[PDB]
Formats: sequence, structure tokens, C-alpha cells
Amino acid sequence: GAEGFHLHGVQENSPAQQAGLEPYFDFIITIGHSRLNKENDTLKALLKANVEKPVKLEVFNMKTMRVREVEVVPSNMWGGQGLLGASVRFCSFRRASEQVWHVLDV
Repeated sequence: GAEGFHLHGVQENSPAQQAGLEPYFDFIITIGHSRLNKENDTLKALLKANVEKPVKLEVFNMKTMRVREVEVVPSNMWGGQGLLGASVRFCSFRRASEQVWHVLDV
């Protein structure tokens, strides 16, 4: 049901990595006072708006099944691509959960 931005990969030395974002088990649901429950450019916009500035995310961890507040500093100077330094996909929580549940090593 409840929609958000599934985290897909965290570039090295990123603002994402420095804040402790988990490449697949974290689900971003808030930035500032903006609930990320619609597929628009709100995430990008508020990252842009808060460049080199501390901004609070709410993030749902799929191992521990609960929400924390992560402080991130979006930035240009870290070296790689993007202000956060992470890949994300907008989806229902249901879909992001099932795509991490039953992975198999072979």
C-alpha cells in the first residue's frame, strides 16, 4: 500500500553512505515535512533546495521493520554523481519488500 522511494544502491563516499543508508533494506518515506507518497520531483527539489545543508529523512529499514530519522547533507563536493549519491525507485512498500525477502545465493 504505502508508497515511498526504495533505495537501490549507494555510491562510495556519498552523502547517502555517510548518513548510513542501506542500499536495499532502506525505504525513504519523508524528506523534511514532505511525505514522499506521490511520483513527482519533490525529492530532487528538496535535495536541491538543501544543498550543503542538513536535512532530515524518515527511512524504513526492512530488517528491523521500523522508522528512524537520518540526517543527510546533499552535496556536489563529495565527488560522484548526484546530490544524495544514491539510486532510488518509487514504489509501494509491498513491492520493495517482496523484492528483498526471498533472494537466494547460488
